[PDB]
This record gives sequence, C-alpha cells and structure tokens, in this order.
Amino acid sequence: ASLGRGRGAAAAILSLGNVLNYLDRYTVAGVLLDIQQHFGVKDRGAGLLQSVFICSFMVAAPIFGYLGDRFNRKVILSCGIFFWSAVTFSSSFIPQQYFWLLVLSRGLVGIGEASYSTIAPTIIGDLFKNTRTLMLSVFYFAIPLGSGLGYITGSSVKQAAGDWHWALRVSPVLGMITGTLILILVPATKRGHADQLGDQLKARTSWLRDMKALIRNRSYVFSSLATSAVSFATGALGMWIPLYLHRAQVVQKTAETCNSPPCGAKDSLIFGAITCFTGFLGVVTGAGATRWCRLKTQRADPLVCAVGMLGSAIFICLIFVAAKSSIVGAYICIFVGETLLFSNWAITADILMYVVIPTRRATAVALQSFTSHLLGDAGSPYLIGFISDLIRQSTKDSPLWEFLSLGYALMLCPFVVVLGGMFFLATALFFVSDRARAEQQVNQLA
Ligand SMILES: CCCCCCCCCCCCC/C=C/[C@@H](O)[C@@H](N)COP(=O)(O)O
Repeated sequence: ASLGRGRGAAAAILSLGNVLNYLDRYTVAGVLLDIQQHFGVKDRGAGLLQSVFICSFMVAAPIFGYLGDRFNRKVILSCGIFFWSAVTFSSSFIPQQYFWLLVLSRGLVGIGEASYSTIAPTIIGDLFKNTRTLMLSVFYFAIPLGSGLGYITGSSVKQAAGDWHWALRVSPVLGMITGTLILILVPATKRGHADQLGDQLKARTSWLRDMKALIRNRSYVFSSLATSAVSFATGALGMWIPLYLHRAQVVQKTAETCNSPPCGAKDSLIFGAITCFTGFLGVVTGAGATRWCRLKTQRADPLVCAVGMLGSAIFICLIFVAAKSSIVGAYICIFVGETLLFSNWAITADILMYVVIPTRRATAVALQSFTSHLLGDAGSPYLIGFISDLIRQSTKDSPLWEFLSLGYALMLCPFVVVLGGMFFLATALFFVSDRARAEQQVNQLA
C-alpha cells in the first residue's frame, strides 16, 4: 500500500539534512578573518581551505555515486552524516601551530559532503510526477537557505561567544541527532533500480563510446563551459566577499580594527540575508523571463542566460568601484548582481535536458558536474589569494593597500562572467540545430 507519514517525514528530514549540509559547508567561510588572524596565514592559506574542500568533493562524488548505485543507501548516508559531523567537531581543537592539519580536516569533510548530495536526491526519486517535482523543488531550494543560515550562525556565534572556535562546535551537534532519524525514520531500505528486466542486464552501454559523442555536441560543450565560468565566479565571490567588505569598512574608518570589538559581524549576517532572498528571487525571475520569451523565439533560454550574464558582469564590475565611497551602494550592487547571476540556475539544467538525448542524459549530469568543478571553484579562491599576495608583496603592508589589492585581485571575476556570457551566446548560435538533430535521431531510432 501507500505509507502514510513516511513519505513526508523522509522528505522533511532530508531537506533539513541538506540545509545542515550547506550550513556546515559555509560556516568556515563565514569566519575566515578570525582563522587568518589566529593561525597567522596570508590570503593563500585562506583560499587553500575552500580549494581543498572543493577538490575533495570533486574526487569523492563519483565514487560515492557508484557505491550508492548497488550497495545499501541509508547506512551510507548515516555514516557520511556521522563522519563529517565528527570531523567538524574535532577540527575545532587544533592549536595554532598545525594549520596544515586543519586543511586536511576540510578534505575529510569534502568526502562526507559528497556522500549526501550524490545519494540524498535519488532517494526522493524512489518515493514519489507532480509530487516528485514539488519535493525535488523544495529539496533544491533548501540550498540558498542553508548557505544563508551558515553565514548567520557563523557570524552570530563568533559575536556572542567571543571565540571563533564555538562557530565550529554548534553546527555538527544537530548532525549527530539528524542522522539518527535518517536511520530510523526513512521508509524502506533500497527500492527501484530494477531497470534490468528479464535478465540481469538489458541496457549496459559502454560509457566511453557515448561519451565520444558528447564532445561533438557544440551546444552541450559551450553550456558546460558557461556553467564552469559561473561556478568559478560564484565560488570566488562567496569565499572572499565578507573579507573584502570588512576591509573596505576598516579602511574607510567606520568601526575599529579587529579583536577590539567582535570585529565584523553585521556584514556576514546582512550578506546571508541577501543570498537567502536572492536564491528564490533569481530563480523566479529567470523562470518568468524564460516563460515569457519562449513564445517569441526558439532561442529564448540561451539568449536570456547571456543577457543575465552580461548584466551580472556589469554590476559586479560596478560594485568594486562603488565600495570605495559608501557601503549601501555596494549592497545594492551585490543584490542586483546576485539575482542576475543566479537567474540561470534552472535554465542551465533545462537546456541540458532539452539538448542531449535521454539515453546518455545521466552521463552528462555527471561529466558536466565534474567539469563544472574542474575549471570552476577548484582553484578560484586559491588563485584570488595568490594574486592578492603577489600584488601586496611588492608594496608596503597597509590596510588601505590590503583593501586595494584585494579589490584588484577580485576584479578578475567579471571578466570570467563576460566570457561565460559569450559562451552562452555561442550556445544560442547552435542550440536550434543541435535540438533538430537530437529530435531527428530520437524519432528515427524508435
Ligand atoms: C556576487 C556574490 C555571489 C556569492 C554567491 C555565493 C553563495 C553560494 C550560493 C550557491 C551555492 C552553490 C551553488 C552551486 C552551483 C553549482 O553547483 C551549479 N551552478 C553547477 O551545477 P549545474 O549548473 O549543472 O546545475
């Protein structure tokens, strides 16, 4: 029959788990300045944490997908929850003379994180058409809320407690509880995946050969490159914006220097507020623009993406010169650029599913993702830190020069955003032809 409360309890528990996952992910970028001051490292060391975390997630995701494909799922999910909760809790006890060890800790988290985002969504697909679409929408909309909460709790715990260590100790406790219910309240153990009807295999393919066709898809390649550029920009900005804002506030002499008060606390909370509102706002505006423009021409999605990218690049270029005088203009530019940047999220997946044939579709959702991390946020924070260090090395160490060097280094992101917009325009050039070829192939194969 139909399980009464299980299909709702599982969805709610997994949504809470995803929120906690992203909160754990961003709680270390929330308080980066305190880590920098305590461990005595420069910008390169600051970016190394996020770079290592993203690299570990990159490596770990396909292996955990493979493991969850055939082995048990709920035990793997609970083990991952417990593992990164324990690692995060233990990472707060490291002294100030073993900074490298802390970096290693992030890598371990980067493993456990990959055990969730690759396995948690598919369980939803087991349990639910319209209901499945609504659940999946809620599950994916849990992301910006999680990032915002990560920022707010990090900053607020740093302010109230007076020590950044606590910011890494209250997050995983909720994990220790959460996984427990995932082990006792998730209905069933493993269902579905019974596509091998008749015998033990019906359609195994060969992975590589179909991949050989994927390079021949110009629209798919260009869209993947544009997604990689977007990931680069988002990772760099999300890692480095709060520190930039704090330095801009300290050079202008609004508040005192760090460690006399609880340093920068309102900026991170405010930034969490904008990102929390902006995830939803950007998704809504992108969907509405696509819906309106679909009835006027067949190239609505990539042209809309390109226009949004150009606008986001313009506003991201504007904020850097606007932040010198006042901060309200900087926040307004953050808002506008945030919406214009995240307007493309759903449209990217829509065009991906709309171009490539269903049979290879799953493979694309893997490969692109890997590329979306390979040229994106794998080394973007490290690159920004390295450029900032190189600029500051040939100049005297002053707060104003620190802020100016960070701004000049961050100026790289709008160039990449413009490149992504150009790539989306290239996608729009060939989208119709690729769609026609895919339609002909899928119709004539039957
Ligand atoms: C201007 C300030 C910007 C600061 C924003 C940082 C806040 C982070 C919120 C978003 C959290 C990560 C979003 C994930 C993006 C990638 O996974 C997708 N674009 C790639 O997957 P695919 O495209 O294939 O679906």
